[PDB]
Amino acid sequence: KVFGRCELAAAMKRHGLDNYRGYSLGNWVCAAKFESNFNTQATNRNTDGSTDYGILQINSRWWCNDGRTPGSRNLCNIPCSALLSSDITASVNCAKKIVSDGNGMNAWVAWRNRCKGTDVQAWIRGCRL
Ligand SMILES: [Cl-]
Ligand SMILES: [Cl-]
Ligand SMILES: [Cl-]
Ligand SMILES: [Cl-]
Ligand SMILES: [Cl-]
Ligand code: NA
Repeated sequence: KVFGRCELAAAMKRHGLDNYRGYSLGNWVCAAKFESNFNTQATNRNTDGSTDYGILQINSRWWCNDGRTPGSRNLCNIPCSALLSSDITASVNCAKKIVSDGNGMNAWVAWRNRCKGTDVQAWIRGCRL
């Protein structure tokens, strides 16, 4: 599923991400835009052999099991394929664990390089929330 901007903002709000660990909703929409272009089915392989999955590009090196990342962890206790669903619940619940692990949203490279320090409120402007 390719979400629209305001559609995704509303879904992320319903699932508790607005101001989660102090990160306003626009931060999460901006991260999703540049990680996946709002596409739940996005995958990207990494140099070390791990793979990033879903709307927030969660990494199999630590957070999910894909059966092909030897020596990795599965800290969200899910198959990585669950992160590609049109229902974003699994991605949101895993992202909550990631953002709580000490480094905040800096875990998302695209957030650090393209959202951090910008006017992220623009990403939810005009949306009925
Ligand atoms: Cl857009
Ligand atoms: Cl915001
Ligand atoms: Cl594995
Ligand atoms: Cl949902
Ligand atoms: Cl933080
Ligand atoms: Na893994």
